[PDB]
Amino acid sequence: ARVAVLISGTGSNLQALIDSTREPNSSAQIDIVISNKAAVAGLDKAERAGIPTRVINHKLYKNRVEFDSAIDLVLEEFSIDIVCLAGFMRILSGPFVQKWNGKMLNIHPSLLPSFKGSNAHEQALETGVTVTGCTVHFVAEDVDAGQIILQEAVPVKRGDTVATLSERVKLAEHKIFPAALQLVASGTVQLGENGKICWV
Ligand SMILES: Nc1nc2ccc(CNc3ccc(C(=O)NCCCC(=O)O)cc3)cc2c(=O)[nH]1
Ligand SMILES: N[C@@H]1O[C@H](COP(=O)(O)O)[C@@H](O)[C@H]1O
Repeated sequence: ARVAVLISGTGSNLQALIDSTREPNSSAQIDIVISNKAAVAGLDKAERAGIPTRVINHKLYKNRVEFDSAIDLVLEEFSIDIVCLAGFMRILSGPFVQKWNGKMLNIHPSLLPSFKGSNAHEQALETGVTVTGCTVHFVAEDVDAGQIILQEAVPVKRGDTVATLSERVKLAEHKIFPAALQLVASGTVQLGENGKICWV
């Protein structure tokens, strides 16, 4: 399966996916890395891995529903089968989410029905949970609500801050995102027909 990874920053999850898809038994290959920003460290990791890089900005064209079209163009260009959102700070439009339905994955820093949004760790800490974690799910039109593929629990320590908690959770993200990509790329897991995850 041909894969496109979309980023916005450092790209620690991108690197994990790079290392994983480089293994001999990987059913996925990363063919293109797209960023909505330009001075992101994620691009260097991509280039350092010999992966074509391509950046798309907003101040460079029109509104949104068109921004996704520019992305989708490069997607068709590289004959992509699966899309991985790795820290992409940009909500995709209904048409795009519709086209890649069941073919786009996202990694979220919480045990998903809980703490949807871009500040999951602050929410977790504010709420006082002693257990949080991360989730890999299929991207649906409604933010952080698509079908769940894998999840991993991570403890919250007393005195934790966004900095220390995110560091602990990232270790789990680097494990399940690559594993989840392999499950989908190999055909072991698919969105199914009844909308729910299916394990062939
Ligand atoms: N339709 C669909 N598209 C998505 C696009 C990105 C992400 C990544 N998780 C994200 C979820 C939310 C944001 C967010 O609210 N950003 C700041 C405001 C900018 C904006 O309004 O976009 C960013 C990434 C998940 C989804 C998803 O579940 N469904
Ligand atoms: N995808 C979301 O974005 C954060 C930054 O990831 P990375 O781009 O450094 O890998 C991740 O920890 C995750 O919650």
